Amino acid sequence: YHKLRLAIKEICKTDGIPNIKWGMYIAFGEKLLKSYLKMKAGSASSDMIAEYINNAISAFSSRTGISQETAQKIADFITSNY
Ligand SMILES: [Cl-]
Repeated sequence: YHKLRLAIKEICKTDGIPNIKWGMYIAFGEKLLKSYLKMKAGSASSDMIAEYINNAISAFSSRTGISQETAQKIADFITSNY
C-alpha cells in the first residue's frame, strides 16, 4: 500500500506527530485498509464497517502517545479513497 503509506506520513506531518511514532500510524492504516477492502468485497453492511473501523480506532487510540483525531483522519482518508 505504497500510496497509503505516503498519505499517512503526510497526515502525520500535518498533525505534528512525533516521528518515532509514525510507524505505528502506518501499520494501523495498512491493517485497516486491508480489512476495509475485504469487508467491501464481501458486501459487509454499513453498520458492520462502521463498527469495525470504530473498534480499530478505539483500540489504537487507547495506546499512550497516540492521537484519536489522527487515527480518525487515517480512517477517513481510507473510506474516502478506497
Ligand atoms: Cl495504496
